[PDB]
Amino acid sequence: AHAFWSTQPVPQTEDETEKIVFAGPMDEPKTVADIPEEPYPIASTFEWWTPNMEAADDIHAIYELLRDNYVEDDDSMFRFNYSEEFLQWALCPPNYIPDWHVAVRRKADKKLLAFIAGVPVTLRMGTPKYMKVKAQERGEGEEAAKYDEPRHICEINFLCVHKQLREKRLAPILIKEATRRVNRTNVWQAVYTAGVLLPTPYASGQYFHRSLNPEKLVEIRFSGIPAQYQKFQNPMAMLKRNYQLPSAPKNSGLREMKPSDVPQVRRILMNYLDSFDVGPVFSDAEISHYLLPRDGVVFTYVVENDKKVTDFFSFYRIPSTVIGNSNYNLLNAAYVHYYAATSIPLHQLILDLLIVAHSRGFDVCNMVEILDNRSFVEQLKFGAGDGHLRYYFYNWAYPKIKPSQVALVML
Ligand SMILES: CCCCCCCCCCCCCC(=O)SCCNC(=O)CCNC(=O)[C@H](O)C(C)(C)COP(=O)(O)OP(=O)(O)OC[C@H]1O[C@@H](n2cnc3c(N)ncnc32)[C@H](O)[C@@H]1OP(=O)(O)O
Repeated sequence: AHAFWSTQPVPQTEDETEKIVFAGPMDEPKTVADIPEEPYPIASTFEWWTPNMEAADDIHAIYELLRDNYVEDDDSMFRFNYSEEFLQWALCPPNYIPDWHVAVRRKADKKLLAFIAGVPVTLRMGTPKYMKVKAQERGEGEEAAKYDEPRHICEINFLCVHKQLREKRLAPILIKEATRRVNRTNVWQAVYTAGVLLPTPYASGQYFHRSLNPEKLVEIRFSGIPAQYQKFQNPMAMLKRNYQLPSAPKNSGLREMKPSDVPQVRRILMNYLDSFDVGPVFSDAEISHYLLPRDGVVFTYVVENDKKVTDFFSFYRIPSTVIGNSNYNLLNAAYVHYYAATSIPLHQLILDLLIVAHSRGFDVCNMVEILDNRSFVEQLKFGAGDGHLRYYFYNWAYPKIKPSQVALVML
């Protein structure tokens, strides 16, 4: 019984979602004129605040809110610690809209208490290929193709309410106010992810994790000793051997991506992403923004053969605070980002990612089974995680799809 989500333009049940066969909007059309001009009222001790993401002190305030109050694991042993440089990167892509970053602060002391972020993305979100096949059989190809044009929508992330203000219905008001500012911009759909189940995902993918420093991961209780290893005299020793990696990449031609690589990377990435049912469309400027190496934030390598870029991979860094371990205070996680392989098997491309990440000091490589990520899980010794990432749209009916038909990486 969802007091807020039952009022919203999202499919309300799995049964409803299972019956959706065409993509399109949920709400009847509205105009900007239909949308309230003023921010929603809130308690007189609080005020709305739009952070200036180009101000180091505002980024620092957001940083500290998220550091202390953002996503924790179920046992409260790890908490995301997105860096300030990461936040400026994720929040300020090309043509970002400052007003879509919505915060609540306390009037008296100006303390930041809650936050939600939206950024523009151009997303292909038309009817899935297989549903189009079936629709053509029924003579409904026109209906199924109606919304194939890429759409300029909002991607929502970083929803966060201070631990002190939880379960006080602040999150719905934040979501409503974000929806209002986005609607006032003449944007009517959003895409978001969450590790929890809400009404109603169009896709869900399990997390997988590739141990790079298994001794640390066991010590901090990220991982355990698999039971099969208890047959050994020194299980940890054999675990370290199992996960051992070469010290250098195996692909001749691998090097860091350069600005001059952007056009070729854009071409091979878009060729790949275009084969998925849901996926972003990136300009040169967005490829540069999201993939050019940034110290401590995003790491991107290309394979060059005969003076042509034929493959690339990227990963980004999010450390987690380790809560209450005597020997470690941080978990250094690399997350598989976008990639594209044309000259080599994908598992060989991602093996070099693991090797590079290990050599740059990362403890674990994480991913969700979107893109073709599932296809190399066994080959490269990823293990299944406890968590799933659910993909949602706001104001968009969408048929259920497998995560392997999703090509949008969420930071
Ligand atoms: C066109 C433009 C549209 C733009 C908007 C598109 C939609 C965007 C939607 C948001 C996309 C976010 C994507 C991310 O960032 S996902 C990550 C979310 N953040 C965290 O998990 C950080 C740690 N947790 C918190 O900060 C709080 O617990 C949050 C803020 C999550 C809830 O605060 P609190 O614990 O103080 O609760 P409340 O009393 O204020 O509110 C209770 C209501 O909140 C619903 N709830 C709980 N968790 C989530 C969740 N993750 N997405 C959506 N709704 C959620 C819940 O079902 C209930 O509604 P209902 O069950 O009564 O109906």
